[PDB]
Parts: sequence; structure tokens; C-alpha cells
Amino acid sequence: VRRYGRLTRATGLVLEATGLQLPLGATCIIERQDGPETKEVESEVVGFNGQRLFLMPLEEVEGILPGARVYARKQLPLGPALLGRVLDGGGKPLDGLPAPDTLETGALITPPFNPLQRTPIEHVLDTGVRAINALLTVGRGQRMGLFAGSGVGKSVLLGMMARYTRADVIVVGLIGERGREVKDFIENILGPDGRARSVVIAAPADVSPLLRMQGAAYATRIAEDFRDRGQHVLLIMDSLTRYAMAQREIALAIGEPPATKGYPPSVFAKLPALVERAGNGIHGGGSITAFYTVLTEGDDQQDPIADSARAILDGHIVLSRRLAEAGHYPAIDIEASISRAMTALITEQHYARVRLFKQLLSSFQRNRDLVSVGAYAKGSDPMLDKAITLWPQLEAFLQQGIFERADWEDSLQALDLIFPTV
Repeated sequence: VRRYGRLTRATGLVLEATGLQLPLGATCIIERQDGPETKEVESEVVGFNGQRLFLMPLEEVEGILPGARVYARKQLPLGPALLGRVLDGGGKPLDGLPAPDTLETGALITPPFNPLQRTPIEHVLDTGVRAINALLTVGRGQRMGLFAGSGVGKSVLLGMMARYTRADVIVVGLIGERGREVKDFIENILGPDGRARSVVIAAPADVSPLLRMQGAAYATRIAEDFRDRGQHVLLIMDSLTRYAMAQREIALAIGEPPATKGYPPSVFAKLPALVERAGNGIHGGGSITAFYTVLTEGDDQQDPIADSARAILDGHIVLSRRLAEAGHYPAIDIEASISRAMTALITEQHYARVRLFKQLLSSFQRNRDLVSVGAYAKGSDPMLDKAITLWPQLEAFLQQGIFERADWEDSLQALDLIFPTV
């Protein structure tokens, strides 16, 4: 037995149901009769505003009859059974295998650690990426952003980290990415070794904005669960840009007006609340380190999503167009990226070499527009002499092949040889 309600109006995307009341954000089911049988169509309460129950379908609604019945009916699969699997925001398998054999589930919500109980970032996370490990050290429990436009190697970089980072588990949220790129990322970027050590939640661009939202919430809840079992997790969220776009579509459909770049206020309450769930746990246990991607429109630090992102993350790695078109991969712009936790994580012997790397790096690039003429009479500005001389070595220190693993030790060992006397 249940407490029904019924679908009164269906004049647009948002439906209206009467004789039922559920809290904002809740899975309401609308019945449609396929001849004699009965099938269920999922919807989500997007507003119980004193007027009626507003429903937004996660599915196709063709079939539903006027005054169709509606009722409530959330839990989701959680645990080791998720490893090597590819599910959607709801947990439905997307890889062909049968739903994970649970025996343990959980609400996608669940309260967060007080920003007090979290253990402070004190350990380095081996990203397996030399440039990051050496010049932008990432701590365990750090929240990083990856800023890149299309076509610069963002996906391939996420693939290197998903394959080499020294974590217990990797959970990848592919929110709003195009279907063929999702498929390509799972099959060609991650491979069989990357898949086996991770959990991939896919909610592609062509899917319901609600499913994309829920998809981001689900990958995060899974990382939280692994964290609660004492596991050190690497959370890859691709992309905050799409998570925000999803929220914009949902907010505009329910009347919320835009506040900034056409984005409603609620979008800026959703970003912080999402990344906030990542970060160290009460240590003795596990942690969550994460990378949140942000799409750059030909380089723009005016874009609100990007601006907002830079403000709540513990640093960020910028991928450069010019380094990409020039064959420089990973296309990491070291001058434009930073890691807040680095100096606290690395010895001064190491950090000294880092500052020096940045120095010789800058002096050679701006000056790279004046020496390709003959105007540079080498012998002056020793900084530049020790710049181009070591250049070929540093460009090759930065550059890393897709299947080359740059260990932490390997990275330092490599930096200690290009720079000083250990």
C-alpha cells in the first residue's frame, strides 16, 4: 500500500502532480500503461512550491495518461564490488555486466566531516607525473583543478594519473562528456590496467541534466565510502564545467533567474558543496585527493565557473594551447599553475631547485623573442646562460610520454641531476 498522488499537468519538460508531497530532491515514480502491463518512469521532485508537486523526468514520458498515479521510491550500491565497473548516476551497469552484487548501499547525501576533524595535508601523493610531483607537488587530500580547453591532452593527462598515481582506488566521474569520448576514455585512455583499479561513473552530455548532477554526487559518495574503509582515493571529476551547466539547465526550467554569466545563484552554491566533500578524512583512516576539471574558452579568467573554481580549490594545473600545438606534452603551463600545499610538503633543498627551475624557465621564454635574431650576445645575464644550456634538459624533464611512469623518487632523482649536487 502507498500514498499516491496523480499527474495533473504535462505541458512541458516539468510536470505537475497532485495529492502527494515529497522533499526537494526525491525520486518520484510516474506510472504509464503499456497496454495491459505497467511500467515505471523516473522523475525527480524539483520543487514542492506551494502550488503543486513539480516533477522533472529522468526518462522519456511518451505514454503517460492524464492523472497518472505517482508515488515515492534513495539507496545506491557501494563497496569493492564497484572496482572495474562502469555505472551511471543511478548505479545501473553501463559495461554489460549485471548490477554489482551489493549487500551494502547508502544515501547519496550523507553529512560531511567538520572542516575541523580532517587531518591536515602533510603527505605527498605520487601522481606518477614528473612535472607535477617535482614542480607542483600534490598532497594527499588536496583538491586540485585542471584547467584546459579542448584538444590539449586533458583526457590523456587524467589517464596517466589514473594509471600511475599511488592510490588505493580511483573513482572517475565523467559528467557531461560526449559519449564517444567517454567510451574512448574507458577503452583507450584507461585500458585494462586502469579499469581494474577504478570505478567509473558515466553521465554523458546527451543524458538528463539531473542524471549528470546525480552522477557527480554518486562518484563523490563512492570516494567517500572508500575513504571510510581506510582507503586512499584519487577522485577525478570531469568536469565541474558540465556539472554547473547541468545545474543551469535545471534551475532555468524551474524559474530561477540567471545571476552572472547567465548562470543562476544556485549554480554557485552547488560547486563549493561538491568539491568540499573531497579532502583528507579523520586520519588513521583514509583520504580523498581529487582533480576537478574546468573547461577554458580559449583562455578566459572572467568565466564565472573558472573564477569560482580557482577560489575553492587548493591549487590548479593549467594546460596550454601553445604548448599543445607545439608538441609539448603534458601541456602543463608551470608559470600559470600552482599548488598551495607544495611548500609545506617539500624540503627546502627540493623547493630551492623548484624556484630555480621556474626562474630559468621564465627568463628563457620572454627572452625567446629576442635571441632568434642574433641580438643576444651571450656572456651576459648568467641566468640566461644557465637557461638555454639546461633548457633541452628541462623541456625533456617536463615532457613525458603516455606510457612513461615518473615515480616520486624518479622525479626527484631526475631533478637532482638536472640541477644541483644532491
